[PDB]
Amino acid sequence: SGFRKMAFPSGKVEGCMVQVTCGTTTLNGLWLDDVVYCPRHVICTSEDMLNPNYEDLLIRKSNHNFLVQAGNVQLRVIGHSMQNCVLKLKVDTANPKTPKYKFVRIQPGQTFSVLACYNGSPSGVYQCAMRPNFTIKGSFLNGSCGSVGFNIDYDCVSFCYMHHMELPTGVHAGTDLEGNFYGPFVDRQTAQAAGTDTTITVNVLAWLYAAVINGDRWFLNRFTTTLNDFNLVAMKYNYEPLTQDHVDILGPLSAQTGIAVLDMCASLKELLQNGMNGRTILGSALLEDEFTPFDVVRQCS
Amino acid sequence: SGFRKMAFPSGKVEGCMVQVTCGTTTLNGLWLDDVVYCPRHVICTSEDMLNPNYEDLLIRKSNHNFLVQAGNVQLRVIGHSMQNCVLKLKVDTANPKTPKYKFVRIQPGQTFSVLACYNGSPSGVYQCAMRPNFTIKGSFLNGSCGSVGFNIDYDCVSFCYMHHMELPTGVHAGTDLEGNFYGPFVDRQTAQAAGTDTTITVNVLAWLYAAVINGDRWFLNRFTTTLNDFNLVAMKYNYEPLTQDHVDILGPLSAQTGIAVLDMCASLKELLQNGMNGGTILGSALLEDEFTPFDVVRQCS
Ligand SMILES: CC(C)CCn1cc2cc(Nc3cc(=O)n(Cc4ncn(C)n4)c(=O)n3Cc3cc(F)c(F)cc3F)c(Cl)cc2n1
Ligand SMILES: CC(C)CCn1cc2cc(Nc3cc(=O)n(Cc4ncn(C)n4)c(=O)n3Cc3cc(F)c(F)cc3F)c(Cl)cc2n1
Repeated sequence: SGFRKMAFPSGKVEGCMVQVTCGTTTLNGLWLDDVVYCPRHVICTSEDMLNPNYEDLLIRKSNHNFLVQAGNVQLRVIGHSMQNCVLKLKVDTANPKTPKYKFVRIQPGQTFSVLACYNGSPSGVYQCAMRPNFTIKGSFLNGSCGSVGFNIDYDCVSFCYMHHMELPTGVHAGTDLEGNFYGPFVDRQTAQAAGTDTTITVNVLAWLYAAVINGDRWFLNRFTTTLNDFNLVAMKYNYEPLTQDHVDILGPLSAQTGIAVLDMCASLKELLQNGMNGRTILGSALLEDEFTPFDVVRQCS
Repeated sequence: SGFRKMAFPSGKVEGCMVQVTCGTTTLNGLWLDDVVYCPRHVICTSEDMLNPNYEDLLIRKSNHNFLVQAGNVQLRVIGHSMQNCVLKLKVDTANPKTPKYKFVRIQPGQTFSVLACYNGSPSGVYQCAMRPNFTIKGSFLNGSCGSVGFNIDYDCVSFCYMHHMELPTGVHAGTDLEGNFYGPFVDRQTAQAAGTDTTITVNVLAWLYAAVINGDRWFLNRFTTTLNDFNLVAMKYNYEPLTQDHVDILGPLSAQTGIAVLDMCASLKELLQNGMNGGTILGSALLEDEFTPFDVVRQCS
């Protein structure tokens, strides 16, 4: 009842955020058990940032070059290593607030909560999707580097994103917690364009079903379509393909509303071809693609 | 595009959420120091909910009738009283997770973060605004009663909202933490309609400032207006009149952009009278009214 972008409660992640400093370079780190994870960019001086050789830079550091602060408490670094684009600092104290967790790599279209932090202090939380072009449309200022994205299932935090940089278009790029970038980006201060982005079809459909559950129904029609014919139109409008697995995941929303998946596809097809002609859906003038089927079911049921 | 609804980190509030049960009637409570605050509706049986005599129902209760639980841990109630529409249950344990806090009563237009909870268990966090008709366009399912809204300013949590009920239109009504309703609503299970809503002028102005900051300024014109003349026009388009306080909270955005508040008012006045004429602001044909001047500075700066 009502429909908004809803994040996971952030408390389990807040207790893990720390500040990491190397020289004067500073950013956010994630403290789990006796390891702090942060972007390896922190080992760069100003001059290093443009074109770093990270293996070279790291070999020139020792443990005592790293200042880790949890609030006003300094954590002594007793080991360091690098895993792809993520620096791992072993410290001499276990974080008592460490939740149950895993590191996962998400797929385009999947959503997650971001805890934006500055100087190791959490500032805000919101929901994001990994775009098909592997950027995120985040809300991040200077100093947000190392902020994390996550999902919570029961008591377990699945970390899926660590923030590195803003691109010239104002979208954002980062890695998983194993230090591999999402997308064709590199951890260097040079201008980087992303590939052309597409709309997340299965998510638009999920959001149309949310609209129906909340009584907003003007866009339904009685056409139907084959999956293939819908996919031909979607592709033409820079929408991702809809797979049979996607059709399957929409099953519960289809059953709840009595609207067959391919009928909702026919509705979306007409929205693409005819536009919304000044009308809104769930208060939006645009087709929203950053709610997954799971997101809709959790917020509606 | 650019701005999104961002919530405060919810951890400081998560540690205060409990469950309160009286018979089978169950909802969420807020545990601060040695007091649990919750909606007094919890003392209603099914047959009471339509037209409760709360003084009568409470006289029949003792401390022993209240089950307060932090997860599955019972907190023993040692005192009880009622202040307006909130029940205050004194318990024998001071919450060690109590943050620095205060209770505040907000005005229409002001935004806050909501921590939606079910059975004392946080489920999600999102931002929303108090509408001029004293409702909120929340996202709440059955069992959300007693969920709270808040702002965090320098490690102090300002609690501003406790959720009570959904109205027939799907919008939401509740009290401050002293148990006084926002708007003309009462805590009984009868259809109550909200008064006709209006657009939050001070927030639309904040959003025009946001647009200017980001270089989108086609709508600035060569005119000005008095506040009174503006207010008279605004009401003709179902926009809220501005208060002196509203003028004052636009001060920082005015200073940052060099655009006088009354000049921006004259700009909005022309938009109201003449329409958008095909143009967009921050990528949208709709003027956003749920971002406060404070929200804009937070996200821009
Ligand atoms: C005395 C100290 C206070 C100050 C010293 N100092 C200056 C610093 C500058 C830094 N650079 C960045 C910080 C930052 O928060 N974001 C995120 C962001 N998001 C939205 N915006 C608008 N910015 C970045 O994009 N960059 C650039 C950047 C990061 C990379 F990881 C990468 F690989 C390449 C890159 F170009 C960092 Cl990481 C540490 C610093 N320390
Ligand atoms: C699980 C059961 C076995 C246990 C029994 N039980 C049945 C209950 C029913 C209850 N009533 C409500 C719960 C609830 O979450 N929301 C919020 C909401 N938001 C969006 N939706 C869709 N619902 C409500 O609006 N009401 C109605 C309501 C609340 C008031 F405080 C008020 F003053 C008047 C009112 F009509 C409560 Cl409070 C406790 C109960 N316990």
